[PDB]
Amino acid sequence: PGAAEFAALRNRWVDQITGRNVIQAGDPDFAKAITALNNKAADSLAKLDVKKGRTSVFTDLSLAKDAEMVTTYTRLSQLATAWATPTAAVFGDAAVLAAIKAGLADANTLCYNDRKEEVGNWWSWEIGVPRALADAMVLLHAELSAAERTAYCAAIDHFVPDPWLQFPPKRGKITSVGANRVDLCQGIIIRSLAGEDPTKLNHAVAGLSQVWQYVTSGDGIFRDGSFIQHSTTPYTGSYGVVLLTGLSKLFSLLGGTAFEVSDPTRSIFFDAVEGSFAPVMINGAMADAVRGRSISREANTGYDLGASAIEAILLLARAMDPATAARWRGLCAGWIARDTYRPILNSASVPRTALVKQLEATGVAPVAEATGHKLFPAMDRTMHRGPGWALSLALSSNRIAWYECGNGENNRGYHTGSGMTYFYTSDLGQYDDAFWATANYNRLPGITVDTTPLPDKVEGQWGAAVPADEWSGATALGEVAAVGQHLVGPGRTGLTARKSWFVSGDVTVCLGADISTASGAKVETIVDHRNLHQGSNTLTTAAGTIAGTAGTVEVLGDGRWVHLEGFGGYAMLDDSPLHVLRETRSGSWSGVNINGSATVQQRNFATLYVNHGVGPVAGSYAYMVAPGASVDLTRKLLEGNKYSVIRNDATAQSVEFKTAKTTAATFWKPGMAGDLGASGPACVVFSRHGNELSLAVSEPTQKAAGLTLTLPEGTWSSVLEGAGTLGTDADGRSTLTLDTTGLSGKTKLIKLKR
Ligand code: NA
Repeated sequence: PGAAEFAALRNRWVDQITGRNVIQAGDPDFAKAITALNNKAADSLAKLDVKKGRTSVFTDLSLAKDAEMVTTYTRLSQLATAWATPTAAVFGDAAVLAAIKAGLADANTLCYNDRKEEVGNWWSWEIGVPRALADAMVLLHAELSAAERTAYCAAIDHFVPDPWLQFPPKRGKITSVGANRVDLCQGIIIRSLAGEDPTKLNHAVAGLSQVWQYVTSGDGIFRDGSFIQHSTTPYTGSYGVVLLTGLSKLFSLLGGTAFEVSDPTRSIFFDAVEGSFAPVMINGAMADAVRGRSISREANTGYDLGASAIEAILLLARAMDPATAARWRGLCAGWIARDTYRPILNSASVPRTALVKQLEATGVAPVAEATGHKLFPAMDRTMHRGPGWALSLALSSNRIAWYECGNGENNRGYHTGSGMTYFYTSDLGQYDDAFWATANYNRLPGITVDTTPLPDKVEGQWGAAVPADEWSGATALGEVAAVGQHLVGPGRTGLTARKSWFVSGDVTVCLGADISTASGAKVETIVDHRNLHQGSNTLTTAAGTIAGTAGTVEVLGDGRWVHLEGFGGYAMLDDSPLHVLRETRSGSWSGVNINGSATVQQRNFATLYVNHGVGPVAGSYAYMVAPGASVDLTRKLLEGNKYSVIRNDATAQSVEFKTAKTTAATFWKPGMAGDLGASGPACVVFSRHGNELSLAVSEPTQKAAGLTLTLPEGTWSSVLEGAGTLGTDADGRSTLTLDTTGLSGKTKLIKLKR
């Protein structure tokens, strides 16, 4: 491929990043996209350093600060984008063009050139600048000289001689992986279009192949659909999105050319659309539990990341077989249609607007989020859905860090892996509406927590430490899931707790046992900590109402249930006191992220908790949550033994769902929970239908070669579906012995016949 092929690729890239070929005349959403483009460009131009012999390009960005160097470059690429977008205010404006060129030239002279050593964050030099500089070169190809291309290409190549690797020489260079590999390859591919370098282009394309190979450890995509970046942090929703976005753009760019991505194993990445991304998308938002430190970002939210994912999936759907294209389109149309809270078109780019308009013109109908369970054992995450709700559980374990903090972001997030229960609902802004600026980071919903104050960045940055726990894991059979977490508290308090969740199609049963700590502080378990926005939502009880006054904690009478207006129901499954607090909290994004705004946000919360006291000995809890339940349904939860606690202690935790005729259990030690037993750690869900026993089982440590169940509901003589060896114990009970070697926490389904 020569000059014409390179020109066509450059033109395609500019088409893609400007939407110049797809603007619909007189369309109001296109006009809005152009207005947003114009306002950003105007803002940057207003900040241009005009001074003779200038030492920065923008008056508010120092080239001596690597993040501000990146922003210098991304403003220049944005201005170049505007300059290249028909009907933009600065479209074809030669004065603006000259300013962009002089900015690229001076930033090169002053800072970013082939003689400069990296200072500060590697990512700035190797990903932030190259992608933006490469885009600017391509956008400005007709306008830059050969000498300018040589200079800029030389600078990029100096920092990124090989996009399969990362870090400056003084550090020792390592293999780039996941999102980082995609981003490095993007920068080199675009730079290779500007410089017409097929050798660099081919190598960078070949570099994409590693990112979608299945892994069983480290970073990447796991066969269960989990995605990890930074070794220990569930990351589908932020780094996984970066991967998704970059591959969408690169695949589209190269498709049909001499440089097309042709590796057939890319099927694994396509499989990840539904296997990895879709289950953690909730009405247009990526679940907070899979977006790591980005929760602390006021302007990189679950909806920002979900919108990027939707853009990427739409772009990839264009190349798919008809059935897959239509399925992906339907998924996106649903995530778009259900999201009235941050509509995707508000502040959308021209490209994003075009893809959304193209989707609408297909007439592909919106696909509903399926009810039921999606388990991700490799990343200690589970998702559960029923009509009107999605529960996301956030665990941690000897595989998965309590949290990621880094670069001044999420330093206070140390309890976010302590068994959080995120109940997403039609309150689309629950976790988005300054939740992370105002919430009590020591009382996050669902957690058990030692009230000892912890310092910012406790346990270290970048997920370097993980809890030395027994196990965290899950299984599910049909409409019921069993999830367990041995919580080890961060900050060496010695907090220990056994937390389990038993999740049906409607209600979540939450059991806790064996709770103690070494710190001498009180331990709490948080039934909920729920953003009311500016509302005064009523907490109804058997007797009347509770916590009507902000700031005065009250203890629930003895009816055992509370209903929160606009949410649903909570009910206690033991006789423990339920403390109920209506509170107003304040905070700024700057308190949770070094880049956050100083603006103070003020939010109302309902805070429901159990207090285990000081020095608990085998403390425990038992309660349920019924999202979307009416006051009348709430009042009835505890009637008729619908949610039958079987056992809740240091050996096992188990509940039977009466209506569903299904029983769920977690096992910590060998023993029995009712008529079900296990020989070691296990998650089990079972249900008898006449003369047939259905079971789901996981071995949640991920390290045991075998597991033996002692079977419920009488004797069982043959295996109908699945694998396993039937036996008989000393007491005459049927046993099922499973080979669990290498199962990585995955579920085995078994059906037995009487
Ligand atoms: Na890590």
